[PDB]
Amino acid sequence: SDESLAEKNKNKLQFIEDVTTNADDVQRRVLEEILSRNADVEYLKRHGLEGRTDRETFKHIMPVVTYEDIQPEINRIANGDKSQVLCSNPISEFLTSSGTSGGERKLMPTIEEELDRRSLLYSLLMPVMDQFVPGLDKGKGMYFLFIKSESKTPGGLPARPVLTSYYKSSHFKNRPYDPYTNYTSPNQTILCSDSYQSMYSQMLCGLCQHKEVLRVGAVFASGFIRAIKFLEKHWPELARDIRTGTLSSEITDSSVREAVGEILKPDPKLADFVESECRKTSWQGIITRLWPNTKYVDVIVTGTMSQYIPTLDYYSNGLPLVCTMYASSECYFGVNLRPLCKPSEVSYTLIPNMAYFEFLPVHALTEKEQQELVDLVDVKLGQEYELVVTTYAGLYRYRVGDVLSVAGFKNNAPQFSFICRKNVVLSIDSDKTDEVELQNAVKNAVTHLVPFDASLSEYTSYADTSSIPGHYVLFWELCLNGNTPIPPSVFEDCCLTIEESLNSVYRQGRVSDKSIGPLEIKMVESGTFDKLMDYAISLGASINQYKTPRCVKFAPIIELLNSRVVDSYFSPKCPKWSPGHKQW
Ligand SMILES: Nc1ncnc2c1ncn2[C@@H]1O[C@H](COP(=O)(O)O)[C@@H](O)[C@H]1O
Ligand SMILES: N[C@@H](CC(=O)O)C(=O)O
Repeated sequence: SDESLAEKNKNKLQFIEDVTTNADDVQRRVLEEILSRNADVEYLKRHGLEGRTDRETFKHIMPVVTYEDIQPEINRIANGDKSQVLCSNPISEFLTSSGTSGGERKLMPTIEEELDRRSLLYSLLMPVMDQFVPGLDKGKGMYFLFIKSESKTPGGLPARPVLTSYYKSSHFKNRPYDPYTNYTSPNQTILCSDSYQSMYSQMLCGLCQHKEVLRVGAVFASGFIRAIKFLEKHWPELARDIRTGTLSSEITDSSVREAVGEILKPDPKLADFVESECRKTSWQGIITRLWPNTKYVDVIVTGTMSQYIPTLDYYSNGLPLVCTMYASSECYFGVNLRPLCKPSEVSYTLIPNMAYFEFLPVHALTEKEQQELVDLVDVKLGQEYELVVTTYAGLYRYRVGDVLSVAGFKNNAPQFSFICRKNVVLSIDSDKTDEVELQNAVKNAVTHLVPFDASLSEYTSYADTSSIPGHYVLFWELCLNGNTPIPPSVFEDCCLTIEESLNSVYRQGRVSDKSIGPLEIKMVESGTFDKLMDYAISLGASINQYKTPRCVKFAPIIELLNSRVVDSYFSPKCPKWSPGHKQW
């Protein structure tokens, strides 16, 4: 009912007013519920909390921790320990973060109840959007949503990404009819494990229902960009399927054929229209030509995903880019209460019911620093902080690694601009390669130069999004001391050795999802890195302190390096990758 839908949106917005006005009390309540329910868990008992639930004692007694500090407990649960180690409720599965430890996905513990809080945060998005963009219940959203590979821990618990867990749960698969969660993609196309068949069937269904589409997107800008490239490579086949009403024989999955069969019908006029738009040389504005009622593009373009804004604006002819929420494997965090703001102005209001949030000011932690972490309501405007979380699933004062800046307040709840996940230097899609992983990968690769009496004088890197999929680029300046020229096969083996030493999310991107392309090494002229040092010296840097940065994001410096390239080489094949931790 239209009236019941209006009342539901009003009650969700009233909830936002209530919890942002009473933010500190909700924060205190959440911590009290976590600490009383888990009072008898081994982790709290061994730290001497003795069933105490007050914030003051919690901050004084409990250490602020990294993943590595609690990895013994996590691995014990992963290996079959069913006792109350971190949580009183049984750990239902591990949500495998894109963030890594030892080059492997971090295993974030979860409990079945956490799905309720993920659904609560999702339930706030459309009531917020509907204030600014009315009438979205009268059509469909064309979202490209994907499941990823799954594995089992040695103790039998599933280990899978948070979104794969969510789409496979009854909270999504058997969700009730909501005209605001009415998507062009049937559940069976999303839950298809074959990524090619999932993408093809979702793109075909999106085209079949094109006039009903009022918004388009994916969780990541990179994912949506990949869907547009898929249409670029497969539109003649997709239009043929529309014209004939027969689904491509390459879609062998029976659940996908059945779901597509309910949408796909012979439509030569639509096939003519799809072909006429896709055949055009320029794909500028192709989203608004095929999906003409699209109001906005809904994709995360904050953080590293901001690198995709020009590509998205090109395909959409400048439609609004909407960043709706901020979340992780360990905890769903907040919502953008200004979804029509510019990408550079996005701030996320953390919802105080999700977890107990603390903030480390940023300008090994001392006892004073740990005890004096700033509470959610006490953060200061314009100041930067590291996010620290205490969840219902066994994380106590866990450092997420995200650096946030206070942009403003919604009643007493702060609104944060996302700055960065600490130490991440390269990212194309969900891959988050840090400086240590890259350095060690380059160090493994340069061993191939040693038999040629050659060495790597200097290097840097950048995330190249000029191709789809995007790829990592390393700039190398070589020092040759021998008489045997280095052949291209050796540089190609350097490319592959780098890839083999990068983390499992990067290798998964190459092997499983095809979300990252082959890594490239670009050899630069001699004196190129000394020319970069001359820029730094002109801007105040000393010769005795300057270090060539491991990574560069600033376009004019990438252009400078790109102008000095002598030759380039690519990894000739994918690196190795298999689901789960190698240890298992
Ligand atoms: N809206 C967002 N904007 C920027 N970065 C985000 C956003 N949502 C998630 N992330 C990043 O992704 C991390 C979670 O990755 P994962 O655990 O793989 O879901 C967060 O801690 C952030 O570093
Ligand atoms: N967290 C995201 C990305 C990833 O883990 O690779 C997902 O659940 O799909």
